[PDB]
Amino acid sequence: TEIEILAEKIARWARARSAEIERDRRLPDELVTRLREAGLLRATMPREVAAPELAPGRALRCAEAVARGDASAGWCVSIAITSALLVAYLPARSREEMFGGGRGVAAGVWAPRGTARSVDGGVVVSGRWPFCSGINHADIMFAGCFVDDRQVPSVVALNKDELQVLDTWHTLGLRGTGSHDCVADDVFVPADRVFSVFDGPIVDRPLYRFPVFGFFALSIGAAALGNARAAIDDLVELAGGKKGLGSTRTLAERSATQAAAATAESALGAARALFYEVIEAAWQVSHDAEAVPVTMRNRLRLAATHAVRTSADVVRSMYDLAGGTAIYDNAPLQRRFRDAFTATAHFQVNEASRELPGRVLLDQPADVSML
Amino acid sequence: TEIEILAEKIARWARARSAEIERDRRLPDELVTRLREAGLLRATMPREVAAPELAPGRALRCAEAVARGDASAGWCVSIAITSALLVAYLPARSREEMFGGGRGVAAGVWAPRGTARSVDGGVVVSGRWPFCSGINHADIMFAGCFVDDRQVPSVVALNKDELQVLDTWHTLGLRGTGSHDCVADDVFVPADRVFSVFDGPIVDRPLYRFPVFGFFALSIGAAALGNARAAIDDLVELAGGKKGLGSTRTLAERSATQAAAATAESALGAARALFYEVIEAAWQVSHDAEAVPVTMRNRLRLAATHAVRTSADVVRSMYDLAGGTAIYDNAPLQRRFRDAFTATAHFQVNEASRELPGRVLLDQPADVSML
Amino acid sequence: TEIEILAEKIARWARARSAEIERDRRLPDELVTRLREAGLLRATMPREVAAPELAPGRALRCAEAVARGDASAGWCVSIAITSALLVAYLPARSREEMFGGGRGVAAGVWAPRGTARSVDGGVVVSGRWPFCSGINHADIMFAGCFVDDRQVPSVVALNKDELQVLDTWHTLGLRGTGSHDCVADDVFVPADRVFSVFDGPIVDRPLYRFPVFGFFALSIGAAALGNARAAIDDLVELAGGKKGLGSTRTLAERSATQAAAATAESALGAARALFYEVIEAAWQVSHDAEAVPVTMRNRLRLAATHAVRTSADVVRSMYDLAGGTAIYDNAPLQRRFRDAFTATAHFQVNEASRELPGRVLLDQPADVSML
Amino acid sequence: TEIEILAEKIARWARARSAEIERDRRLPDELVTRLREAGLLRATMPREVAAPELAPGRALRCAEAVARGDASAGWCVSIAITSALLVAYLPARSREEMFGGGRGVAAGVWAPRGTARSVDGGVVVSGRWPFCSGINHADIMFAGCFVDDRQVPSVVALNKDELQVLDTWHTLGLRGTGSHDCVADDVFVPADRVFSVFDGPIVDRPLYRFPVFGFFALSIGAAALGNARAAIDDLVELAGGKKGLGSTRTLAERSATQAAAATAESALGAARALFYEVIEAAWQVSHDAEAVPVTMRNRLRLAATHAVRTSADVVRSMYDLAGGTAIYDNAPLQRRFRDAFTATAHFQVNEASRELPGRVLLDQPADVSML
Ligand SMILES: Cc1cc2nc3c(=O)[nH]c(=O)nc-3n(C[C@H](O)[C@H](O)[C@H](O)COP(=O)(O)O)c2cc1C
Ligand SMILES: Cc1cc2nc3c(=O)[nH]c(=O)nc-3n(C[C@H](O)[C@H](O)[C@H](O)COP(=O)(O)O)c2cc1C
Ligand SMILES: Cc1cc2nc3c(=O)[nH]c(=O)nc-3n(C[C@H](O)[C@H](O)[C@H](O)COP(=O)(O)O)c2cc1C
Ligand SMILES: Cc1cc2nc3c(=O)[nH]c(=O)nc-3n(C[C@H](O)[C@H](O)[C@H](O)COP(=O)(O)O)c2cc1C
Repeated sequence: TEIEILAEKIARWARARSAEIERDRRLPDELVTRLREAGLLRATMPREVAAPELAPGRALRCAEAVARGDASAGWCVSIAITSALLVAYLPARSREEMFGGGRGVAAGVWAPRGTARSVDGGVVVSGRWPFCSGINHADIMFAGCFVDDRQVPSVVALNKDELQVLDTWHTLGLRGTGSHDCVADDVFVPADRVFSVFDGPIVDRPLYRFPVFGFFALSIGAAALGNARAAIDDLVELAGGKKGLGSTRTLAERSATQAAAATAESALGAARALFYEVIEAAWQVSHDAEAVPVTMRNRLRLAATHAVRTSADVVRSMYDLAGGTAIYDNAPLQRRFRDAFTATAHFQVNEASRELPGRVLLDQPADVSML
Repeated sequence: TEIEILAEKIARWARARSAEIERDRRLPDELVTRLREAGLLRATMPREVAAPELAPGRALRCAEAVARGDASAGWCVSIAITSALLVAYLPARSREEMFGGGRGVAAGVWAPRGTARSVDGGVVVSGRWPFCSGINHADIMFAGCFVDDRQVPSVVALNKDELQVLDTWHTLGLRGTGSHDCVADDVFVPADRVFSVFDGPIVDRPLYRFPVFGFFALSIGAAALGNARAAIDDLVELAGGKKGLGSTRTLAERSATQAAAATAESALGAARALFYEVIEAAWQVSHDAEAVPVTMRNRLRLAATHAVRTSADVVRSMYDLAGGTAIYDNAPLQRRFRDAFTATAHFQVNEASRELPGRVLLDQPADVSML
Repeated sequence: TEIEILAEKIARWARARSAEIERDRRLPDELVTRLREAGLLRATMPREVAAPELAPGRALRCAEAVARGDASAGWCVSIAITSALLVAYLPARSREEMFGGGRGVAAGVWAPRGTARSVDGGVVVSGRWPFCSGINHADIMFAGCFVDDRQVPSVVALNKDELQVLDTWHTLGLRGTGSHDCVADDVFVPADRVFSVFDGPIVDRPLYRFPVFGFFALSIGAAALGNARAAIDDLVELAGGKKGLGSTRTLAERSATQAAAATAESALGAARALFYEVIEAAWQVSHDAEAVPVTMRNRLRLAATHAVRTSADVVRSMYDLAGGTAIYDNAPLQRRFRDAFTATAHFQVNEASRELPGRVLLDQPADVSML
Repeated sequence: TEIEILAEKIARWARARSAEIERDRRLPDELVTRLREAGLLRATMPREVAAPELAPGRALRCAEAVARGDASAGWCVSIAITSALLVAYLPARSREEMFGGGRGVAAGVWAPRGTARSVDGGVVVSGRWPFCSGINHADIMFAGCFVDDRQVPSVVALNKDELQVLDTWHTLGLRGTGSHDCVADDVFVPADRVFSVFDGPIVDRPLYRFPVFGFFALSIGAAALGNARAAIDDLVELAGGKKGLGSTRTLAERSATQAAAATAESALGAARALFYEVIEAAWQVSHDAEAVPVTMRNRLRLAATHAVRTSADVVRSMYDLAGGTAIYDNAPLQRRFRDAFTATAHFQVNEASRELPGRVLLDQPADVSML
């Protein structure tokens, strides 16, 4: 059966375990198992490592669907399928070592907080990376660093078991993502596990032509969109039956509630429609000879930021409409709200991420290397 | 050639004549002729009357494109292709009398301000209708009215001939729409020119299964969306070279301008994407045996209203960014701003039009006869 | 010596204990003692009971200043000084029994969830009331109920020790307010501990002429306004030295941060200025023969709701500006944000509370008995 | 007779003539006479020229009251009383020649668009200044320029006589302000009529210690605030009796109208309270030995910008609520809306004018010479 069908069954499992996911700040072993068996943690790795090489719009749709069940579970998918793309940047040898025959789930932090000095055979890298989503269930972490004098950063492929995982993920929401800090202490990395994203993939097929920084941003949008849909579902369910003490008209019988529901539904539908429209436009040209153009990359970053922010606006409105119900820890809207306003802090999709795409639109000078 | 190509060429003619359109509060005869030649003022009339019977997504796209050239010209298309749908509600006799062989352009006011007495072979109708967009170049006006005792309103097909057109269209914007008041003074209308929208079309093909009230609302969305895209285009052109003669930065080099352009471009792209998504979903089920369901109709009204409101927000932001430039009558953004904030007053797509679609979403009792 | 000065000092103690306040969901005994010794938990009780009978603007300024140190502690003041007004509604006998000689701290839940049936010399009452802020440190709770089958509700003064306090206050924010649910089970209340707010106070001096429902709503605004000032203070402190990449381009040096700081500072200051302006206008006419008029009462509720919502907007903007800093449990802004978005759920100051003051502004029929 | 009472009487005369003011793009001679006789066009000139030397809060209150009657007439007072301040910067001779014995009304454009070559006796200046509000009824225009090669601009006091007034004020709103372009062509100006605002006033009394750039900005705030109050007045009066055809309600009987009326009224009241709060605080320290500090100047610019932008938001909400009524030229709200969205373009109070006051709030390096 198609992976989208699988994803939508796993969403329902994630929803059933969402209290435990939050409590333990990690996915239960058997939810991870389901996710692994459906191919969703390696969906975007290349064919050579026994992986679906799933088209980006389908993969992002899967992440959105899981996020509707539970934002943290969906985010773990987003990060796993973004990190998975970097498997296509490794020389065949190290790629086969780490992900061959269906093995390897990847985490990844882009911030180049490592310092790598070169030695015979590779480099020695040290550093501390926060926000290592999914590290609890990943084998490998792709981590950013600077090698020697070099001013353009690099990526090293690290084994989790060479790293120290620090218990730092004490957060408003997205608690189940376990995005703890990781520490490398003079870890040796063979040369064939060091690469530069800017040199581009070794596996040169359309999935890896799709803008890689765009995909990362979109994956955060997929998780936020699915979370916001769940929030509208929560409010609609509550509003039919929620009755005042004094004024007995239900929540749903208030014209303001009706206006707000309509406003939120159309704002979310708009953001989601732009999201998949720009993904498909970029997927089509990822099949062409030339690099996907700056114009197209920009459209992906515009839509991803718009999706995360619109999603936060939608969840905030649903939370506010629920009033005193939602302030309590037992209320589902509470967690959607907390998760929505943790997702907005991400650097790829915050308010500041609108400015560079504005520069591109206004035909102003712009460093678009990471667009 | 495709009618969409014709539409974009007519958009550039409308743009070139936009000052005269506004000054005269009417489209120039030559623009009407071009519009008429391309089939755009009758695009959605049935095959029988020598008309394209154009699919709704294509028709609405043409209106959007003309509105990019000039909002008033685009609105005229919008109202002509919405009124044209009612040609499918006329018995074959009156239909061929008024629209046969390629003749007849329609205007239409839905507000049932007419008062109609039954007589032998028809009715005699009186009333005054405002907002008769396009009456300057229409032959026929479909007008709402109540017949005798009835609580459900009806529609009469009137010849502009029998009508007193009053000079009342002195407005902030959409001046070229000439949406004057029309008066009927004891006008006899034969019975085969009286019908009820609620009894459904006579021509029972998919274009006329498409929700007719939803089409009306969307047509205003189309005009607003096209006008908003022109406003962004105006700002981007202005900001390239506007330097405040007090600082060392053009307008385009200010971080705030960049953020605002990106916010507006993504908000518009999202509204447009939703607009055409729901039209295509409704278009598909318009081919099915059953009437298009309330759920589908609701999405069209949700997206129509979101498109007009978002469009206004977008134009307001571009107007504001342009500062002291835009306050002057010679500035293109001034007119986009005036037009955008005339379009928002329309009853199908104002803030109040969110409430009923909200009642539908919260599964509350709702009169959805005109959804 | 001046109670405003004491409020400031107690604010800084509340801030030093804010982690413990949150952890324990109650104020530490020693902070309660400070608050008691300053007169802040009884500041608005009549002078007959050895209380300051403090003017409403001074009392509300004290609540706001405590809230700046810690929102929950300030909220406790707000609810204490609002409930304390009802001491003026008790017959002199029961008033000296419960509050004589400086004794008694009051809590109060207005919702008439109680059912009371008249028996001999009084009533017996049962019910469950949520949101009993401060019950951990109050002796008396004023609880709303319906007596027999009257349609206008009454208030019973209950001893906390006759109630069952359920552990239900598990919430996004305002954790230290310990606003648990309280249950009465066939509690007997003597008749001179039963009254109706609508019959007016026994102590007929200006403080008790000041609109009582207005005071309650304003007390929520005072806590939200103080929390919001602390959020801005938190962001300004952080923004000076939050450096991005791996070196210097601080958060404070971004145009958007500057524009956002300015927007928030003027919005808060505007809300605060309207808050104290309407309090002082109402204070003056509370000295006149007639009841404070509906027009004045209305201005109080408009200002209170504006203060709470604007405060939430401010805190949300400061939280967002702080990005990945604020998602972590050790960040001050996280708690301001959680607290700000618990305060907004309160029924006196939520978005729905705009509608009735709107009806008064539009001179529409309105039931203003609880304005 | 107190000047605030004269102002509020003159407001009703301006109201009665507002159609003529807009048609002619100038105040009628009879209105100018009333204004001149009340002392409002010279209210802030020093005592030595037979002027009230009116405290700034009283002056700005008068400007706000006139703007409520008609925004353009209020704007004319705003500009006259801001320009009048510069009479305190002239040496005693030419103050006497230009303004002595109660003569002289001043206009003023701060933009240093003039180029002044020094000669014997003074300078020769040429330039073209847009936005010369009130030039139609002013005798003198203070205009910005650079003298020789200085980097700090200067001000010349020009007689309208020696200027070409060009007919360029064709604008969305504020039409009555006749803020035309003025051209100086090799105009000789005695050294006596050349000064730098930065050297400070010659008349060193509190009114001229009050921040002069702050006063200019606030004066635009006063006009925008008065205009916004009139827009709410317009709406409330319309909404009592506006019933649609099938609305089963008036506009006032809709929940959304009520909530919006209350939102707009509190937002305006908040902006107005902050406005006069910071004026009074700045007025107090204008009596102290030192210059008014930067933190105080900053608060005036914050409040000024918040007043103009909030006023625009208020007028847009009232316009939108009025729906199809307000689109027509005969609708009072239409002109309030056009005027409100003309005033927002002013450089002292646009969105960009939030950035410098943000830099002061975040204690960032800032050029505060024109704050
Ligand atoms: C819940 C959450 C999870 C995140 N996960 C990642 C991740 O797996 N990889 C990554 O490069 N960034 C992730 N980020 C964003 C990073 O915070 C970012 O690299 C950086 O620390 C932003 O802070 P700065 O202003 O100091 O540059 C995540 C953010 C959030 C809020
Ligand atoms: C109606 C109106 C009247 C104005 N009057 C004046 C004036 O009398 N003196 C002045 O220095 N600026 C005045 N301005 C300010 C200009 O509009 C504003 O500076 C301009 O939009 C910004 O120009 P810049 O980009 O070159 O800095 C006025 C603005 C408006 C909208
Ligand atoms: C943190 C918090 C504390 C509150 N404290 C009180 C209180 O001490 N007394 C009171 O009448 N309401 C208080 N409220 C308001 C009540 O929460 C509100 O009346 C109740 O939830 C409405 O319930 P309903 O929707 O079932 O009618 C508080 C609200 C919050 C969010
Ligand atoms: C520029 C403009 C053109 C319009 N044209 C039409 C039209 O051709 N047919 C129609 O039924 N409504 C049209 N409307 C909608 C009207 O705003 C609305 O039907 C009516 O004015 C108000 O009815 P009421 O009395 O119930 O408020 C138009 C609105 C605008 C702003």
